[PDB]
Amino acid sequence: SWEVGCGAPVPLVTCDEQSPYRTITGDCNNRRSPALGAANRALARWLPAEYEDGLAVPFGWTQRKTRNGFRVPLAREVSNKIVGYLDEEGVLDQNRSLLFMQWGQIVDHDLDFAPETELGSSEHSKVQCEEYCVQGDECFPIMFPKNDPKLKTQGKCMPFFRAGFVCPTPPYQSLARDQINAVTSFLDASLVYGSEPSLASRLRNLSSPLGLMAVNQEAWDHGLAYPPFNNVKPSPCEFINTTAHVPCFQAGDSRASEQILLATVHTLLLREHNRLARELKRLNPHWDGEMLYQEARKILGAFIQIITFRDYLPIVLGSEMQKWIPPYQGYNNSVDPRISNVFTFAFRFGHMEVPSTVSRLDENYQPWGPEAELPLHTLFFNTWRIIKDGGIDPLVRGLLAKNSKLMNQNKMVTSELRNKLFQPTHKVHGFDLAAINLQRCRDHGMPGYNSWRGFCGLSQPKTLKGLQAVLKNKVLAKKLLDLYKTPDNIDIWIGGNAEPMVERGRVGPLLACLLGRQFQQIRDGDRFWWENPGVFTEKQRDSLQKVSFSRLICDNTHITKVPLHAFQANNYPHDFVDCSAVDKLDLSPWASREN
Ligand code: HEM
Ligand SMILES: *[C@@H]1O[C@H](CO)[C@@H](O[C@@H]2O[C@H](CO)[C@@H](O)[C@H](O)[C@H]2NC(C)=O)[C@H](O)[C@H]1NC(C)=O
Ligand SMILES: *[C@@H]1O[C@H](CO)[C@@H](O[C@@H]2O[C@H](CO)[C@@H](O)[C@H](O)[C@H]2NC(C)=O)[C@H](O)[C@H]1NC(C)=O
Ligand SMILES: *[C@@H]1O[C@H](CO)[C@@H](O)[C@H](O)[C@H]1NC(C)=O
Ligand SMILES: *[C@@H]1O[C@H](CO)[C@@H](O)[C@H](O)[C@H]1NC(C)=O
Ligand SMILES: NC(=O)c1cnccn1
Ligand SMILES: NC(=O)c1cnccn1
Ligand SMILES: [Ca+2]
Ligand SMILES: [Zn+2]
Repeated sequence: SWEVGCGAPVPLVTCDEQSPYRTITGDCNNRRSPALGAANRALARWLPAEYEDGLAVPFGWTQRKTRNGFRVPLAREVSNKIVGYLDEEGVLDQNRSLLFMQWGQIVDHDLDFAPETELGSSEHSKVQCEEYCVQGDECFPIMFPKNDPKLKTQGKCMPFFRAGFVCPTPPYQSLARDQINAVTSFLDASLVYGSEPSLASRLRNLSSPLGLMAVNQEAWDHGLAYPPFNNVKPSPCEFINTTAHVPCFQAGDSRASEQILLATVHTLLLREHNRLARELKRLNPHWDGEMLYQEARKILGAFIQIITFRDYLPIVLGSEMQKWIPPYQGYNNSVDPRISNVFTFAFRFGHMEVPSTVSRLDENYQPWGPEAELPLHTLFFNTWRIIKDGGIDPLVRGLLAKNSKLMNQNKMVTSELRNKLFQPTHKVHGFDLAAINLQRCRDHGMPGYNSWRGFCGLSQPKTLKGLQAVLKNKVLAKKLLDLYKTPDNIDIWIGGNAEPMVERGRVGPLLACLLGRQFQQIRDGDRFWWENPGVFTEKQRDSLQKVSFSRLICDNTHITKVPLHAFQANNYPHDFVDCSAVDKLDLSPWASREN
């Protein structure tokens, strides 16, 4: 097949072609095909899309239309029967800090975003979907099954709107609908700087030639910076607290304030850029603002890349790490660096790592105040708890000293997310992320579980007994075929997450393959990979070699006590050292001599 380049893409892109820095949009990374990995293009299709009409209509759209002879089960019913659980006791990951979960969200937000279609500014279908749960066009409501408690308290459905797609916004009819990735596929700190020129500029402080990112002028964190407020209304952060009237933050990625710990991590990264830009000024007084910004940006990008590939991915992929992401061999322009559609669901393994509560901890890493621990749901789009309740330091301590939730075949997604999710423009803490995920899978025309099993060279269970063996769980496999009459129909998100975890990892074989291939690609096909010869000097690379999330915390908060290995489960005071013991980023090799 179909047009090799479908329209509706801004075409005003010229490549500098010698520029030592990334573009904001990701264009110009690949010299032979400059659009590859650029934001606001179609997600890559590793396999042909599968829609009930072969083109755009999701499986589950037409009641009579089956998938492989069987009706697909309601997303909310799969959620109720499989994904939910009551007892939060014993669910915590004994050897992963809460930061392990949080870094996952960060890296996802750097890589992909498929926003809901708009097409209704004065839109009343925004209410026709909300109010009356009537399916049509981009309204694809998540209907409650019979016996669902939400049917008694929340009406007939949860509203759900189909993801935006390429070229025209209005549906096309000859080639399979392609969803948009609104951010750059390259791991390049686009969640900090934006993926659009329009946003990247607003985020910058262009009042002073210091190459700084703009900061909050209203509020301060004991002399430390907050991100600026997004002053546009209606704002969901103001909504969740009428009295507080504290807006969401404004970051390079719009999702930054979805939960307090994500906002917290965005705060750390913004602080890091300004910290870096200041040092780069001392070393190079002659560098103008643009050079400073670009050079600090480039450093942070390297930081994110190294933390992700050196510290994070090995403890996600475990034994599969080396199988899918071998040691680096240089840049390869034949590699497609685009995030695939399926990856955006594969990376949602993180949803089962999120615990039910968030804690604030004082300087002895003990409960900060009388309500130190809070239910996760009271922290969706919550910025006031940061500004009016002790800044980000007590939250960072929690990130270090508390555990991620462990994925559990019996206890998949906490009810803080599965029953009490809050969504913007929507008013209640009554949504289901798991149901959303499944509905979204179908929205995006995902091939089924077995198609992806085949993709990864894995066996394709056809019977209850084959599925029991694959999952090593009789009860779970029974529930899955009871709902999906065949493992061919099992939505990839639940299928992949249902598999037991690989040795030393936190995902199954199917996911490790989908994640592994993707991360291998975003590295190998990134012309500005930090370790690609020429991007940095060798001396610079030696300096970057010693970055640590521990150091990031020390440099950018008033925390003085940190663990060496921030992602493993660390207990205070034993596993914690003084910041003085922690390697620092030696910026001296960035000194640029004139004469
Ligand atoms: C409390 C923490 C989290 C919350 C509240 C949250 C919430 C959400 C919501 C509401 C969506 C949009 C779903 C849709 O409309 O289709 C989403 C998408 C997503 N989530 Fe999370 N999430 C959290 C943590 C994580 C983590 C830890 C990871 C990975 C480690 C992750 C990975 C993803 C990915 C890949 C998407 C799709 C992004 C895209 O559009 O490409 N999330 N999440
Ligand atoms: C943009 O940068 C300028 C210059 O750093 C900021 O203005 C200064 O603000 C500081 C607070 O850090 C005040 O104490 C001074 O009056 C200013 N200092 C100097 C040396 O001029 C300004 O706040 C920044 N604007 C934004 C939106 O971040
Ligand atoms: C919304 O935010 C306000 C403002 O911080 C919260 O009010 C604080 O809560 C307790 C009283 O219950 C006190 O410790 C603070 O001094 C209060 N401040 C003010 C100005 O009242 C309030 O609890 C929040 N409400 C919700 C629903 O989140
Ligand atoms: C805890 O995790 C790290 C890897 O993050 C590993 O080196 C260590 O052996 C783990 N401990 C156990 C008991 O599995
Ligand atoms: C470069 O990428 C192509 C396409 O993915 C791959 O087939 C090839 O083996 C890679 N080159 C090297 C030297 O690994
Ligand atoms: N973690 C996420 O991918 C996410 C968080 N908040 C809104 C949308 N997506
Ligand atoms: N889906 C979300 O939770 C979200 C949060 N903030 C901006 C946009 N989307
Ligand atoms: Ca990116
Ligand atoms: Zn302080």
